[PDB]
Amino acid sequence: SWEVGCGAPVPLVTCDEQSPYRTITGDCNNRRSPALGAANRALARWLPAEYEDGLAVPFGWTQRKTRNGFRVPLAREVSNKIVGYLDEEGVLDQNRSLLFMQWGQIVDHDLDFAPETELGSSEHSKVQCEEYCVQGDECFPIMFPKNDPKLKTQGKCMPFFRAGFVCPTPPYQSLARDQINAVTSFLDASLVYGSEPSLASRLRNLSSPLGLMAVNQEAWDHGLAYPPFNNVKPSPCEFINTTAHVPCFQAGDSRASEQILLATVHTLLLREHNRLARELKRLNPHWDGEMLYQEARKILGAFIQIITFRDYLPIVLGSEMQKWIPPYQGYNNSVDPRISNVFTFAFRFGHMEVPSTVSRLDENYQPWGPEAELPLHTLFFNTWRIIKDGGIDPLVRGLLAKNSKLMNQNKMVTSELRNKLFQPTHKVHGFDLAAINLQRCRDHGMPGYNSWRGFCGLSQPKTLKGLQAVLKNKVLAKKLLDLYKTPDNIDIWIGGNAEPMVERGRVGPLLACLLGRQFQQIRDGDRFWWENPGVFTEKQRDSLQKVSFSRLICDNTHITKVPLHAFQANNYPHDFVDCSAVDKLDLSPWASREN
Ligand code: HEM
Ligand SMILES: *[C@@H]1O[C@H](CO)[C@@H](O[C@@H]2O[C@H](CO)[C@@H](O)[C@H](O)[C@H]2NC(C)=O)[C@H](O)[C@H]1NC(C)=O
Ligand SMILES: *[C@@H]1O[C@H](CO)[C@@H](O)[C@H](O)[C@H]1NC(C)=O
Ligand SMILES: *[C@@H]1O[C@H](CO)[C@@H](O)[C@H](O)[C@H]1NC(C)=O
Ligand SMILES: *[C@@H]1O[C@H](CO)[C@@H](O)[C@H](O)[C@H]1NC(C)=O
Ligand SMILES: [Ca+2]
Ligand SMILES: [Zn+2]
Repeated sequence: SWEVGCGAPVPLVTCDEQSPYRTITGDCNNRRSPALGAANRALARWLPAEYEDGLAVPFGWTQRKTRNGFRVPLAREVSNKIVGYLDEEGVLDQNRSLLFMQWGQIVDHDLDFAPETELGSSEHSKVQCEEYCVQGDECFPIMFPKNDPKLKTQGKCMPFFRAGFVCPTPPYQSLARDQINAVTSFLDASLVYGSEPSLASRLRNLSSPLGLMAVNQEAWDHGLAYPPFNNVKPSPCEFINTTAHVPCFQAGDSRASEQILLATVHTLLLREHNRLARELKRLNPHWDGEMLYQEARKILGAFIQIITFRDYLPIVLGSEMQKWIPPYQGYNNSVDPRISNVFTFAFRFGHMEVPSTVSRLDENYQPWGPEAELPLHTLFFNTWRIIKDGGIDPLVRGLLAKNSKLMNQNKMVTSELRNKLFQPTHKVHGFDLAAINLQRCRDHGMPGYNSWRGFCGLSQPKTLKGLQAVLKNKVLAKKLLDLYKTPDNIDIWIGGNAEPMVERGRVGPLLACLLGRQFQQIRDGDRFWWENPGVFTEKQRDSLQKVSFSRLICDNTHITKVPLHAFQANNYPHDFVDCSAVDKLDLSPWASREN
């Protein structure tokens, strides 16, 4: 097709080839092609990219250039008309805890990140795009439709910058533009440890030979650790509160502080690593720091894998689970473990699971203080509410006792995200995640809804009436066809999420196929999959079998009352048990005999 190995990634990689541990970058996982699944490479293309010029320009870039004979509608107009809603009453998922939404964001951050291009440290373009809304090069602003309230209060557009792409960072015109995945495709806790050697080391505590991750020295959570602050400026977490001056955290993944409950979950996983490394020291006093770090890292990675595949994916995929992710059959080196470009949009189904508020709960799981419940938007890049307002525990209780938002054809994305999103370097709580998602679909050259329907062996509606039948919704289908004149033009993010949910699941048939295929691949094609014979010992695997998010909480907070099944909707005190009833991770099988 085109250069089979296009230039400008890191070349200085040598594979140990016998190391019992994953690299940080993901390289060396697949022995026959060591770059597969490695960070900072092109996202995989399950289907050829679709750009208006066939190479790099997104559909919607040139006003006259149609898609299949029709103009593509403004991202912000699709957002207003279809995505938005007013009434938060009744939107909550009766049988999914708030943790269910949160774990999805965690897994997503482990698997993919396509960062915005750089090309201007001294950049004024950064200001030309934001101030003047003039589209050029990497600046691809989201223009407001006429009648948009933001036009009255926010100017002519929301700034938006095109995703980074492989080889040159300046645009290339021989083959199709490929966006970068900056994190490791393997489900491997890279959101905790980093995907770059440079970060992985800064995150570590190399002052003591105990294999610990560095912790905050400024602040403590009633004797429990926080992540270290990221001390680089300008910091958006300091920006959102001038007076508090609390910086964002520094985790293995840069997005850790985007919202308080993500920072919260990252805090729990950091604690788990240090806890694991302490127990591993007790059992093996002869183990050096590097061994301790690696062995703890490897345990945490298995923890993430098991929670994800045993607890999370079955309640996302429902009846489709078995169809796409059959019981494990061992490592298959013929499988491409790379995250596909389309998956990074498919996994965005989580955006419709996010509720409008976040609660802090006390020991009786009752409102913690007068302002117990807060609007989600005041919690973007908010670390001060953690450090200066009771720590992680009240937030973890809310994660357990409150519900995710239920996806709803008439109520897709809360205005907390739709109208009030805060983006770093940008000053207002006035962005639209839904518009961004749609603009990004186009930025990434996504094939349309029907191309993916075909990919998944599903019917391809061509008329209003066909789309009504597929979506089981007359009003939604009319709105979609009014804006997109053919279902062929419907951006995949909105198309996939518009479909009614499969039995015992939380996504439609199209998404279950795109997600199902991807997760099957990341598992089957991972040489370090926790259940691949030889990765762990059989005795170790028996111990790992009993990990639970309930136990993670017990072990790493001062919560003593937890539900057995943390992802379902649980109410206190009935669905909650004392931690003493909860299975523990038995680290005995990690005892390594020297004599
Ligand atoms: C704030 C945001 C969230 C919570 C309050 C949130 C939540 C999720 C969940 C629950 C997801 C999956 C179950 C999920 C997936 C992906 N997101 Fe999202 N998300 C918040 C905010 C953002 C923002 C901002 C972005 C970047 C948008 C852009 O295109 O510029 C974002 C992205 C993604 C994403 C793509 C990641 C990538 O590969 O680059 C998901 C797979 N989220 N989020
Ligand atoms: C910024 O953070 C500060 C510091 O926590 C918040 O100020 C606190 O707010 C209430 C008063 O309404 C008090 O209970 C705290 O003691 C205050 N501290 C101080 C130093 O004033 C403030 O509410 C935050 N501001 C914003 C805009 O989020
Ligand atoms: C490094 O580990 C030592 C020993 O456990 C501890 O005293 C110190 O606080 C740690 N430093 C960081 C930055 O985590
Ligand atoms: C391994 O994966 C390849 C390609 O994805 C597939 O054709 C083959 O069936 C797989 N092997 C097994 C044993 O499933
Ligand atoms: C709640 O969800 C779980 C799976 O998470 C399922 O087993 C159970 O039947 C559900 N309850 C109801 C009432 O649907
Ligand atoms: Ca990863
Ligand atoms: Zn305490």
